[PDB]
Amino acid sequence: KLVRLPGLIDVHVHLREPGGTHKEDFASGTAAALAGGITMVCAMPNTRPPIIDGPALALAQKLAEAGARCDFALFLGASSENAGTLGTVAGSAAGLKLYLNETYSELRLDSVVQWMEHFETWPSHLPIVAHAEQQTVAAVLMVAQLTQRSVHICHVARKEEILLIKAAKARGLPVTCEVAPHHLFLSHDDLERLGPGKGEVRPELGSRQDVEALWENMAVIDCFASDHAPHTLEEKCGSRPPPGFPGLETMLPLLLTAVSEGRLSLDDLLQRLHHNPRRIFHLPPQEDTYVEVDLEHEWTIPSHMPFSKAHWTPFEGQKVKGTVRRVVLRGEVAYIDGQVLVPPGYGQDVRKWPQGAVPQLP
Amino acid sequence: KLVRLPGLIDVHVHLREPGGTHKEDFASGTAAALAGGITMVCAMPNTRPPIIDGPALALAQKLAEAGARCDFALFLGASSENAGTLGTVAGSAAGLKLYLNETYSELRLDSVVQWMEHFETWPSHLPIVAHAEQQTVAAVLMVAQLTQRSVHICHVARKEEILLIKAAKARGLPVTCEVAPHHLFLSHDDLERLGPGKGEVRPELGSRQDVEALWENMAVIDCFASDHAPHTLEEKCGSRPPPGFPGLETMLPLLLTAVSEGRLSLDDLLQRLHHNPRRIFHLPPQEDTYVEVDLEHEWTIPSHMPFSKAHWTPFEGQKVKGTVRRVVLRGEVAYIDGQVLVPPGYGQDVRKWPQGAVPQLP
Ligand SMILES: NC(=O)N[C@@H](CC(=O)O)C(=O)O
Ligand SMILES: NC(=O)N[C@@H](CC(=O)O)C(=O)O
Ligand SMILES: [Zn+2]
Ligand SMILES: [Zn+2]
Ligand SMILES: [Zn+2]
Ligand SMILES: [Zn+2]
Ligand SMILES: [Zn+2]
Ligand SMILES: [Zn+2]
Ligand SMILES: [Zn+2]
Ligand SMILES: [Zn+2]
Repeated sequence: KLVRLPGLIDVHVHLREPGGTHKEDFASGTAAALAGGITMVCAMPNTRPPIIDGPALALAQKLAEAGARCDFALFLGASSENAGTLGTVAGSAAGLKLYLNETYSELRLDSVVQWMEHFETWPSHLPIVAHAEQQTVAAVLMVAQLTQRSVHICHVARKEEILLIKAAKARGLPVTCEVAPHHLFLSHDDLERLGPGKGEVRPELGSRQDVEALWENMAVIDCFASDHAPHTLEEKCGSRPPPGFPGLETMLPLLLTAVSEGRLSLDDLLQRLHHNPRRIFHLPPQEDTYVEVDLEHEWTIPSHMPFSKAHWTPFEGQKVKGTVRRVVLRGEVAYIDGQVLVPPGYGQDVRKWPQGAVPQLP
Repeated sequence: KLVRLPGLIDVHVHLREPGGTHKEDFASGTAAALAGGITMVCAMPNTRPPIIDGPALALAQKLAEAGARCDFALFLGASSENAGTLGTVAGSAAGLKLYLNETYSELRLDSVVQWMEHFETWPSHLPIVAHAEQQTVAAVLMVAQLTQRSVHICHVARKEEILLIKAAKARGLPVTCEVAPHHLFLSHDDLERLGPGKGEVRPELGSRQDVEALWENMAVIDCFASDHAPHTLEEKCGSRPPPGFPGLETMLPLLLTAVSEGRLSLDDLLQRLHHNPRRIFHLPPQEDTYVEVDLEHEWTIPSHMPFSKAHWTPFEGQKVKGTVRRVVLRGEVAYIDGQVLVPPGYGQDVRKWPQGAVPQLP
């Protein structure tokens, strides 16, 4: 007896195209998404070239339209030079991404004044998401208040961060956040097994107390999002390991295991992988789209999942209960039992759908 | 220049059919909904007979399918005799409604133990909404905690209530709530003009301090819902006035006025009339459905709106800015400039759509 879920949405993926296609491309990363029960992804802008201007966005849109197998929206990235220049294309993007700490990106902003300039110039009705760790969460929240608008905090990983966000919500501030599966299901206790290269990720893996604080504060978490950040094993095991984990294929099985164990409900999961992504990012419904999962099947995560070109996973060896059996996307069978059955280019840019534009005052 | 909105959802309407059809019926109340920019309604069970058992629900479903002009879901009502009997039909309903205070209903429960029995027997994945005023909000929240599930509080009207809910959310408790327009736009200051009959409503109109507390605590309000509660002028002005106001045709114009004045944003409005209703009640998307509004048109609310059979309104004389120009429902023009253009029976029970069933574990 399968369970039918709506089309799930991952608001934080790195699909590496253009410029890092040995790590992943639109076709492989969206195959991974479909196999993970994800029918819509929002792709981050830290590509090569980065998606920081209109020509780069135009290129990325065409590469995604030609390669994506599921539907998508593309983020724009904030840079030290593009505030005030994105107004014509802003509404065609998922939102604006700010990189406020060291990570796999060349887009770090060097002054809080640059953050303010982005918050002041980006259209006020459109999403802003921030990579903001530890005190940076408080700092970007201050900038959001000074500019009288909302912000969404990416990949929250620490007790410190979730409690700060909790305090902000208690004061009625317009802040939302997401948590990635590695920060719910891995911790410092796993660094022995992973090693220092594979274990590299931003935010870094937390303590057991960090993990327990995220679970205890599930009510504060608006979304789950994978932060699918594929890099090859050679890169992760080499001299200058880039941070990041692949995660599209493992996110839903990990979370279904937690549902089966009573750690959160099916509804809690669907709020965080469907309804809240829709409402925060104004992402449209997908007609005739659903995911069928088998909640009884027990399996062990292998050394690599079938689709991501990362060809490794930090969850290797974990026992899960729950698997994706079938995905239907817009009336077509997109995935069955290990086979993706829609070609590259089946996926569409949801921001071009009439129902996918963000509503605004004239 | 019109603004396109998605199909708005009102999770709290009284359509009076069966048994009170001089006040409203499915055809007239859903005409009123469409003229108010509402494309989906959830109808309350305090009809005659009340929707408290499977035969009554079956009758109401057929009357709604034959009369509704917009889409709908029907609540079941909790009674002193039906706990443990609704399991076969529960998933076909919008949710379960509990009447916990005196109001226009014969369904009051006489003991908190009866509330517990409903929370224990109603399927745990399906919505429960409560009419719960003042301390009753705290009482039903306790019952929800004892039974380890969520609750949604109808028509919050008082500083006391919104602050209690705020405190509960700060403790991470699974509670949501809605506020009706009369509790945002009318107060004791209006009882002089309304008189004691017309002014009768449950919860009663609040003080200016109550109104100001609801606005100040907008972040705590998950949904707006009209509590459209039509009664004729003869009834409202007679010896034993029933409580309630009609409100479908005035809700969106009142709230658009507030948006135009900067009291809340367009997004704040759409979270509360679209996204949060969807996610709390698991209501499906409506394909090819949207509402076009004109935000510049200033008008004065007349002594009665065109469609509701209530034929009166407590908002008479208020100046508003914002009007519904066109509604498209599932690919058909449903309303233009004062004319409803879909017939009775165009509307459908969304709980029968594949995408409208509430997901559950097997
Ligand atoms: N999280 C990571 O460790 N890496 C991400 C970048 C990011 O989300 O910051 C990547 O693009 O590789
Ligand atoms: N609110 C009211 O004053 N009346 C409502 C009942 C209700 O919502 O309690 C009605 O059905 O007339
Ligand atoms: Zn990041
Ligand atoms: Zn993110
Ligand atoms: Zn990332
Ligand atoms: Zn939206
Ligand atoms: Zn009520
Ligand atoms: Zn209600
Ligand atoms: Zn009511
Ligand atoms: Zn749902």
